[PDB]
Amino acid sequence: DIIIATKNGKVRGMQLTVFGGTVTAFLGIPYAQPPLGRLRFKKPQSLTKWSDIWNATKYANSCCQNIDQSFPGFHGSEMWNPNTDLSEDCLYLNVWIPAPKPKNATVLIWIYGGGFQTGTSSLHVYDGKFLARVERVIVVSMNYRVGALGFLALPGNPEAPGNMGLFDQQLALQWVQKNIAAFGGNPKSVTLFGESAGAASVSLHLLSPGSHSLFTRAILQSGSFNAPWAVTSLYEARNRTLNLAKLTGCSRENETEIIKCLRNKDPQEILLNEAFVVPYGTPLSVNFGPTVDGDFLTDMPDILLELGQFKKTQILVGVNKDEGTAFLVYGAPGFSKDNNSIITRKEFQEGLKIFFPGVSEFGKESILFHYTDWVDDQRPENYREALGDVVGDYNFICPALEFTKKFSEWGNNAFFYYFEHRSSKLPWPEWMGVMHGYEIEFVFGLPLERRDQYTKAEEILSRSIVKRWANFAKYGNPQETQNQSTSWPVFKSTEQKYLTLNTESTRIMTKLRAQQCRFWTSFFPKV
Ligand SMILES: COC[C@@H]1CCCN(CCNC(=O)c2cc3nn(CC4CCCCC4)cc3cc2Oc2ccc(F)cc2F)C1
Ligand SMILES: *[C@@H]1O[C@H](CO[C@@H]2O[C@@H](C)[C@@H](O)[C@@H](O)[C@@H]2O)[C@@H](O[C@@H]2O[C@H](CO)[C@@H](O)[C@H](O)[C@H]2NC(C)=O)[C@H](O)[C@H]1NC(C)=O
Ligand SMILES: *[C@@H]1O[C@H](CO[C@@H]2O[C@@H](C)[C@@H](O)[C@@H](O)[C@@H]2O)[C@@H](O[C@@H]2O[C@H](CO)[C@@H](O)[C@H](O)[C@H]2NC(C)=O)[C@H](O)[C@H]1NC(C)=O
Ligand SMILES: *[C@@H]1O[C@H](CO[C@@H]2O[C@@H](C)[C@@H](O)[C@@H](O)[C@@H]2O)[C@@H](O)[C@H](O)[C@H]1NC(C)=O
Ligand SMILES: *[C@@H]1O[C@H](CO)[C@@H](O)[C@H](O)[C@H]1NC(C)=O
Ligand SMILES: *[C@@H]1O[C@H](CO)[C@@H](O)[C@H](O)[C@H]1NC(C)=O
Ligand SMILES: *[C@@H]1O[C@H](CO)[C@@H](O)[C@H](O)[C@H]1NC(C)=O
Ligand SMILES: [Cl-]
Ligand SMILES: [Cl-]
Ligand SMILES: [Cl-]
Repeated sequence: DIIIATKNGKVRGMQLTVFGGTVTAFLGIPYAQPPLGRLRFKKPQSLTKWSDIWNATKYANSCCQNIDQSFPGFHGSEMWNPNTDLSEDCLYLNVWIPAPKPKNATVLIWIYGGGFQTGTSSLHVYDGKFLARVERVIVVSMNYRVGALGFLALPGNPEAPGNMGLFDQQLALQWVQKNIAAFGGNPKSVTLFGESAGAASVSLHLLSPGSHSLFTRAILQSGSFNAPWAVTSLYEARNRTLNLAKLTGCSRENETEIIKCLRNKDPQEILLNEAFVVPYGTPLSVNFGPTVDGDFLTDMPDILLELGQFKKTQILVGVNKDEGTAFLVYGAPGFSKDNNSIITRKEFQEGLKIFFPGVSEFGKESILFHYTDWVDDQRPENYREALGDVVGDYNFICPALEFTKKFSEWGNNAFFYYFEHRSSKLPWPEWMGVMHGYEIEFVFGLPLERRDQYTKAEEILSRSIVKRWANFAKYGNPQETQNQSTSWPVFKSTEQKYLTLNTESTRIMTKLRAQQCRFWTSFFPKV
């Protein structure tokens, strides 16, 4: 029987067998007053202590969210949907600790992604028990509010100030600061990592003064706040908050009375109207996301990045070979997961309108011009592969590259990876390649489970990635020192070296997507 005394009460865990050893899991520890009633849309409030023994023995509720229902019965999409009840009462976190209890273990904190509209810490690809068993780090993950319940903004107004979900994450980092030592963790050796919206979150914690003292190092997988989907303007945030109020019959004159009105609606009416607060948005539109609130975020984050106003520490940043392909079947004409999605020039051009809705005619012609000068105009998948690269380069790879370049110019060590292994178990079609999100399971060491039908080469790749990530957390340096591995060089803005992750041979390359990112980073923002 394992019971830890925390600052707010006792908590009881459970033991798990992992690889012939033991991990102690504390699932579903609350870290905040449940944000219900007059607390909906406000910053997370601190936790009133309890005297009982909280049984932290099952994952808690996931936060309210709309569910991906685009492929019913399909594991490739449904494995990302929540696996616990949805509830506004969802401010809980999980803790995996090695057994026997470590003495002063490095802590890894996971922040899931999901477009800031979905996600939950209880997905099985986020299960922290392998990392605690194999690397003897402590793994923590938390649920944070998403969608309008997490990011509805009336900037200035504390009834709905924006960024509530980011403050949920922040209050969880504070909880680790105040409690993780009781579990054998080192509060001074805390690494944040996350993917997609989670990675963009991590990068915003690097800018936020209130998080400066809450973590040591940061890892950003396929995401950074300067991606074009990661930050909402104050103009959009207001236009979207008012649109939501109109659609719910809540639009008033006194802003505080709109919030009071929105507080009496049931989550489902809020959820069902979220989709339409944007007149013309991309697929999976980030309706409600981070804003410049003057609290978590003091200025436009591009300005903070450009002028060195962020935490000085090491970062590990990376992307996947085919970031864009997964999004093409959520609205691009001519695409399907169930055929090879060979599209025409006209279909390509229609796709640009789908994924660049507000953009001028000239703007979309400039995208076409730069991605359609063919090595071979007779190849039939030309337009299918160009559209994926367009979405991937614009939304993930080039912003991540630009974030790393700008961040390292202020002197800190940065390491950049390029993940290019397609999972042998991947259920999506082969034309999607090395998909967004399908490195996570390698990071969490799922292929270390020989029962799970991964190949041997994938077990070795996962083991190497898990060592590099852990060595980055512990020591600030993502090396595998014992197995004659390729040394991972620091990323510098002059040379721009990066490391490729694959099953065969790990390589040092330079200047990923150089031609494409000069287009997206220097030209396209003008249009
Ligand atoms: C991506 O779709 C299939 C994947 C397989 C692997 C990871 N995904 C699971 C993890 N969620 C994501 O990665 C996620 C990434 C996103 N980026 N944005 C901005 C912008 C949108 C236009 C193009 C470029 C980026 C919006 C996103 C929504 C996402 O979450 C989903 C939410 C509701 C849903 F109905 C389906 C979702 F995905 C499921
Ligand atoms: C700010 O929002 C208005 C509100 O229009 C919304 O449109 C519906 C789809 C739904 O979300 C409702 O709650 C809102 O009324 C936008 O006005 C629309 O603009 C488009 C083109 O920009 C036009 O075709 C529509 O006819 C407009 N609809 C109405 C009802 O006025 C407005 O454009 C938004 N502002 C910006 C800069 O995008
Ligand atoms: C690939 O499939 C898309 C999607 O079509 C659906 O999925 C298929 C697997 C099959 O079950 C179809 O009957 C379904 O309609 C095809 O695109 C559609 O093409 C039709 C007719 O040509 C057109 O009217 C629709 O609007 C298209 N739908 C979309 C979403 O684009 C596509 O043609 C198929 N391509 C190849 C090369 O096989
Ligand atoms: C635990 O260790 C502390 C120092 O941790 C180390 O220094 C920090 C700044 C990080 O770089 C981190 O990665 C290092 O591991 C001690 O100050 C502390 O007292 C120790 N506590 C114990 C052993 O109970
Ligand atoms: C926690 O679990 C133990 C049994 O393992 C039980 O005695 C106790 O009542 C539980 N606490 C609850 C249900 O709150
Ligand atoms: C709006 O209503 C709130 C809540 O009663 C009140 O405190 C505030 O002063 C009002 N402001 C205006 C401008 O009507
Ligand atoms: C190093 O190599 C051995 C086999 O030589 C392998 O079993 C082990 O897991 C490897 N370790 C890492 C950290 O990659
Ligand atoms: Cl609900
Ligand atoms: Cl052509
Ligand atoms: Cl260059």
